[PDB]
Amino acid sequence: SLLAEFGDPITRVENALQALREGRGVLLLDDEDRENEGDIIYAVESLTTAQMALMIRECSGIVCLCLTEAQADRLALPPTVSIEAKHGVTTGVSAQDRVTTIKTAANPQAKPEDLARPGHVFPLRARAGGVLARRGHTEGTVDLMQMAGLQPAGVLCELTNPDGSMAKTPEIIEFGKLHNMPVLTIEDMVQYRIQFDLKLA
Amino acid sequence: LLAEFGDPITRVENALQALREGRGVLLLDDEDRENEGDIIYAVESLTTAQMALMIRECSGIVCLCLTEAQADRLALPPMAFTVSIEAKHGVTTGVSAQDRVTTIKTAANPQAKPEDLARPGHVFPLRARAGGVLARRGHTEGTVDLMQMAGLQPAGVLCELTNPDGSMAKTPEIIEFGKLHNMPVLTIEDMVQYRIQFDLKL
Repeated sequence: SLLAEFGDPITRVENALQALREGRGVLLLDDEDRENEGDIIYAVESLTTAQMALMIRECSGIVCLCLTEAQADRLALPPTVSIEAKHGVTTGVSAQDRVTTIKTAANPQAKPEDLARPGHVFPLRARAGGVLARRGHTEGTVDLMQMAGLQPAGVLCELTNPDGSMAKTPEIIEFGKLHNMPVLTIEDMVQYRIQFDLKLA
Repeated sequence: LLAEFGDPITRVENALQALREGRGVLLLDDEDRENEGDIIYAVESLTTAQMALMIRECSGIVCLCLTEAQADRLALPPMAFTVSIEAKHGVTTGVSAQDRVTTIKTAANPQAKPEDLARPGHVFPLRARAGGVLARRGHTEGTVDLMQMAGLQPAGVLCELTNPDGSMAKTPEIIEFGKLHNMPVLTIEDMVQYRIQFDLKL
């Protein structure tokens, strides 16, 4: 298979988790199909301006903040939503300001009044159960953070070739090599969680 | 260094002519050095390559600026939440430069119907106030006004220019970008003064 050289599914997940623990990004696909498009995922815990700058210049720019249901509830988000930190920003759209918004929104101590709407960051609620309930990249992002033992919030954005076409699996693989970002799939994550999160007795 | 693009009337005329030629322009509020600027393209001549440049160089949150009439034709919410749209047909995942252009052309089509568009999506439509920059000095109004003043389909796309390091391009960097890309730079104040002088009944 197209990703087989990079480890079996569980190894790909393990490698992705270790990259996140080290503060590095990963690349997420639905599965190994050649025509899949993919996302850069960063942990919010270790998110830097330079990472956000990379994400914006390499991706769609429509940067999504993936949150638990509990964290979105803490923000009084509705059950397109967009947000901006009330404080600590200027015009909201710079890489630094988006990181500020993201850190503010993902803070477990956050209150709704910490944010203004609308803004340049797009929050998304992960389903309870994660990829075992819904195979979305929103669930994938939050599950990865939880599986890595990190703050359960991550940012995602769609990798875009410079000519404006979306990066497909082959291009995502090459981007992963260039930027040393492990590539994994939602299918890999499901296989991992079925193996390690389920009761066996 | 804004005067390197001419006097304020020349700045408007050069911007209109660039748009007539299918080229982009850069828009600021006024001459203040701390202003942040946007790339503007006419929808009438919008290409995949121009949208690709926007996504590469700008915030990526590409806005489609429409007349009230066109936004009503699409049954967009009247002027808390963000409105976003996607072409119903002729796209795949919606987010590629080509797909966004398809969405934009679909939405700005003078014969459009509401069901031509799905919601949500990856293009962000904005209603320009009636009267344009003479009613509201927003970049949304600036965009639609420029198209109308240039005699074009009254729809344009807008996106905030970034610097390579993720910071936003302010006036000095906007000027340099304009030089490099042969894109006229102008301000909303230029446009207001121009329309006062030329767009009023005597």
